[PDB]
Amino acid sequence: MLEQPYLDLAKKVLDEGHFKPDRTHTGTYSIFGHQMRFDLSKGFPLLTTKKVPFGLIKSELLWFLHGDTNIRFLLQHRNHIWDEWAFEKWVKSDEYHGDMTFGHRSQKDPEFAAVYHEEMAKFDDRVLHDDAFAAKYGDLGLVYGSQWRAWHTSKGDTIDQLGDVIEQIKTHPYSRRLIVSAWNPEDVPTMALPPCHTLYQFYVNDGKLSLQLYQRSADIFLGVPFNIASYALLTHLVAHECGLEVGEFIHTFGDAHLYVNHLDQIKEQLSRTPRPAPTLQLNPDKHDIFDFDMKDIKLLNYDPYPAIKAPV
Amino acid sequence: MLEQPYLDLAKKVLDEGHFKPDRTHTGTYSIFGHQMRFDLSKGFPLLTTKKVPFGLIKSELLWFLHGDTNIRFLLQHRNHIWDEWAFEKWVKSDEYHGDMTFGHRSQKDPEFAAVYHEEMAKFDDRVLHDDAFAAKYGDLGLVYGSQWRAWHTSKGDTIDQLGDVIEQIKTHPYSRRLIVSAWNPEDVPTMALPPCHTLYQFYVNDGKLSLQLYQRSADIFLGVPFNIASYALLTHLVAHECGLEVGEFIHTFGDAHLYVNHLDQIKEQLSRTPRPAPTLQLNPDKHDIFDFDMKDIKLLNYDPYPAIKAPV
Ligand SMILES: Cc1cccc2c1C(=O)N(c1ccc(C#N)cc1)C2=O
Ligand SMILES: Cc1cccc2c1C(=O)N(c1ccc(C#N)cc1)C2=O
Ligand SMILES: O=c1ccn([C@H]2C[C@H](O)[C@@H](COP(=O)(O)O)O2)c(=O)[nH]1
Ligand SMILES: O=c1ccn([C@H]2C[C@H](O)[C@@H](COP(=O)(O)O)O2)c(=O)[nH]1
Repeated sequence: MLEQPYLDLAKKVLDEGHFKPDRTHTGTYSIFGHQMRFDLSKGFPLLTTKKVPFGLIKSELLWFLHGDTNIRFLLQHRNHIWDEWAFEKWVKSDEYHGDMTFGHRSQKDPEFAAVYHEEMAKFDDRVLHDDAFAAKYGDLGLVYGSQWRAWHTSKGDTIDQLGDVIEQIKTHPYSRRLIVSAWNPEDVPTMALPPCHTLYQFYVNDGKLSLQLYQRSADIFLGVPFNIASYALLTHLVAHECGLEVGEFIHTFGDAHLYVNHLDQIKEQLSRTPRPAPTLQLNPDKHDIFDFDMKDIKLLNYDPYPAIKAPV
Repeated sequence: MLEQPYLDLAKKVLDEGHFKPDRTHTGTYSIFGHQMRFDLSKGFPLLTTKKVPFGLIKSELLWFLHGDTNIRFLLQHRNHIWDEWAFEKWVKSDEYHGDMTFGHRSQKDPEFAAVYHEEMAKFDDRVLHDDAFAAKYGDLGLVYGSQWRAWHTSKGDTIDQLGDVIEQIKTHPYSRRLIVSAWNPEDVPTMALPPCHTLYQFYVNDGKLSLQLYQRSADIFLGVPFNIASYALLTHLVAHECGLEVGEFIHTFGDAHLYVNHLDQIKEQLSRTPRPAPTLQLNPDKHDIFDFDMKDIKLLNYDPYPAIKAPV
């Protein structure tokens, strides 16, 4: 089935992954160098064996395509994926007045949830409405929207990296230079998340357009379900904006790890029988994907198994 | 055998690669997304089925480790690999006095060879001796020595990208951030070769150190034999300078192509029976690899088949 390379990659890390400590002081079971491919013409690979909310994928991808780095856009699409990183520059802030030394304390103490949630909804709210606050605690700076569409140049000017390569696909469909990169050597030593999705490159041969991701690091239970979808989505969109048909998404990993928290959750997923894969319908009369809205992308026939709850 | 993933990757591009035009207006047979791995503890993968001069590999890698971008160092190690790109800024030069509109004309007319060679040895020579000329026509600027060790920062300062990550391996052997990148979005639109070896990242688990290459583009007959060696060499060196043992080299491709010139040459190679793989002996009392010289790296027992001549 379309999603079987995931299940395979989750299995193989179980069966032969070696133990590895991490930045997080949770353990992991880990492998270096893996490649799964997905023939995007046989359907769309939103995993069926575990529910992955496509709505969350698309808003966040449309955030990136817009060159936006503000938690606000996300927030009016009921998308909280990036919420904690904005809250953090808030709880540290010199003018903060409310105790969140906070992610390490989610499950850790239930009575935190109350006043975490309270102080987190009290902040989401005020990003939504109060512009000064939003401009200040809601803008995440150097996350994929800037790297892709406004990469901070050395002359202080700003490069439209992704736009430029789409022109380049329109124009020189065959070059092997069709690279968008999110790895800024100038920024990775001191930056909240050095990007996991470090690079990708497009490729065109005889009608179809494919994309490969180099992902330096992959939480296989939480991160990879979303990650595969966002980047297969990206491929379709560009295929679309360029009039090409879609071919492959290739997912390449450096460190592909299962957290030790996630051991039971994965085995459970692994008993689930995957279901026929949904189809993606992009709106056939709009092409300038920098101009897509939620309704321009629709997912026919996703029939997932239930979500499996997971210690981040 | 150690080199069989090459022979496999050359075979697979024959048997199922699709036709593809290129920047060069030669044809190619081409595939997107491939991964071969090499267990560096079972020997060193200098291909045995075709002669690849290790001397050329090491001088050029020591050029890179030095942060050098001048054809001169290379030239005093009898290494002409990078020669043409320096000659080019010479033949264009406003003060040039000798007709080379030149690579498209190698085999094209034999009587060119005479006066190409003549005008090329006349230039190599004068890089070797005349410093002003060398500082000017011999320095290639933005090739791997600067990206790796002096990456041009936006404050006009210069980042020691590779040095920094080696410290980081010494210091945080487990992070999945151990990335050196050679892709400068600010520079790839107007730069002679946007780099083929776009990225790599190191990885450490339980004693061994591995490296993965993302190569955007690979001439499978000419480029890949050298490429695998240079990057397996890099892995050993860093394993060495960090006291780790060596584990894997993983070679990841975007566009892996066989030129149509190279069709006969490859089939021939494919009849050759590979031989047991040489061993690499790094000098066991020196560790600061930014300080290696040719004699600090030795190759026990390379027993190659003859070189196969090839239209670049
Ligand atoms: C799965 C995926 C993919 C891309 C980006 C993200 C995620 C994700 O789960 N999160 C995420 C969502 C929620 C929380 C929390 N709490 C922490 C991280 C992402 O930022
Ligand atoms: C194989 C390999 C690897 C890395 C870098 C290089 C090569 C190579 O053959 N050349 C090369 C050598 C000679 C010529 C010519 N003439 C053109 C290109 C490289 O610059
Ligand atoms: O889109 C994402 C973002 C983050 N992670 C995970 C991978 C790692 O387990 C974790 C920590 O990041 P690093 O240690 O690799 O920096 O974040 C993902 O899986 N997918
Ligand atoms: O180390 C190298 C450098 C260049 N090439 C080849 C790959 C392509 O066939 C050719 C042209 O480069 P691009 O078209 O990908 O830019 O150079 C290699 O194989 N190895």
